[PDB]
Amino acid sequence: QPGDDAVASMQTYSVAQFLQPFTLNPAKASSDYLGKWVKVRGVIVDIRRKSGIAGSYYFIVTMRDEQNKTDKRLTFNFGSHNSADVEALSNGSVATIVGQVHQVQDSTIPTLQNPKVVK
Repeated sequence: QPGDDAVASMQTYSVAQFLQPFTLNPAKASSDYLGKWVKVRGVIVDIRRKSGIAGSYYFIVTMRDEQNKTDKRLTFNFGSHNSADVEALSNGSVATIVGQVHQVQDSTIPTLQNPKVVK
């Protein structure tokens, strides 16, 4: 996972910007981004705790473009160990979250993994 100074050093994408390549070809985009970390800024529109498999639970955080420059939403999957970050977000509030691209299947939009709320 990237630490604070590595995070401050990354470019901030809008949701529209990060999703643009996936809109063109998600197979290609998923392959180009595989394993990479992105820092995406947007408005949180849903936060939800979910029942996991094998005793676990996790959270899905959904984000829309800050200026509605796309209607597509980006989701992030936070494990139970990062409930502090999830509990500090707010629906309707702008946030910036760093997350990792894992393989995108059965979908055209990635669900960012191992996320970290920046601000």
